[PDB]
Amino acid sequence: EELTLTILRQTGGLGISIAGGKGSTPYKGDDEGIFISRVSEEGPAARAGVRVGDKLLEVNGVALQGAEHHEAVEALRGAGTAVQMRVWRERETSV
Repeated sequence: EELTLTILRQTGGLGISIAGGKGSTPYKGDDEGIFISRVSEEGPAARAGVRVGDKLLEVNGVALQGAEHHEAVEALRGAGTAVQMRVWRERETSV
């Protein structure tokens, strides 16, 4: 379930969108944290192995637990030309 991925920034950005964070509308009901809600199909994050629904645990070694949305966005924008992402990925979802 845990993966470390490295995304090479391009002109368009990192090729992801994020949702969630403390005080924001959650990405899913049972978790208020930061999630990758969109991955550009032909983009840098997709190439690095990022997938939709990944929970974003760290950016360049900094933990996002308890983080607000705005601070997570800033971390990604300020992460440089290569961005290390640590994620939690569900193999399957129980319903």
